[PDB]
Amino acid sequence: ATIGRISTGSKSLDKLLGGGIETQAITEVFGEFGSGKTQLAHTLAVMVQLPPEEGGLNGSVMWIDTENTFRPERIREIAQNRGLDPDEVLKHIAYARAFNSNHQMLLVQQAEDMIKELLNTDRPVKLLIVDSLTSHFRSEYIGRGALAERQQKLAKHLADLHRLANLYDIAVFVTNQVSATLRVYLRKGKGGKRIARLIDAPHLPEGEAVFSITEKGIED
Ligand SMILES: COC(=O)c1cccc2[nH]ccc12
Repeated sequence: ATIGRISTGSKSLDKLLGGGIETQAITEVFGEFGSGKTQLAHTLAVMVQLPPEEGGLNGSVMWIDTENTFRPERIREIAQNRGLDPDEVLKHIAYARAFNSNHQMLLVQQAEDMIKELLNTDRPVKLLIVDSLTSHFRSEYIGRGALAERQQKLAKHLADLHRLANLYDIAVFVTNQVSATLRVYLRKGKGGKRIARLIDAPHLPEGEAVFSITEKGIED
């Protein structure tokens, strides 16, 4: 299938990304606390439900939350401020809490079932979020005796995510803190604006996009 793109809500950021985040890809967004990465996640979970003409893929969402950062009320706000029905938008985000790194890996594996179920329906899964990719791995695998296993488990986890993205035409979006992924680094700009910098993309120029966080989520 042709690569689809989901608008981030920001024209500036979309331009930097070549149109939006891609299906058949893992977009990995880095940032310190308050960077906007989770706000971007919340915005994408609404945007993807729109028709292509409005920046979406008429899709549903699966959301794996490792540190209790998903806010249903924020989804409702973004949905309503963008003219959608907040209750409908929430119903199409399948939520899972991951309690530890093993569980997180299992949740990605088990996600394939729902993906298959929805595949040839009116609302196929088009966005799979892991927020965040590494919090559990960082907590559980301490020091150098644990590095080898941490990297191997993380590598397998990313491989599983890649397979789902490619096989089922899904945009995978993961957050992190400092191929195989498209890496975007968020930082604070001036006057409460945020800045995204794209780094090491094989076929997109490096660059920056300035964006705002509003009642609509992310926008210029
Ligand atoms: C209701 O949401 C789920 O069941 C779910 C969401 C994200 C990943 C998942 N993996 C298995 C179930 C599941």
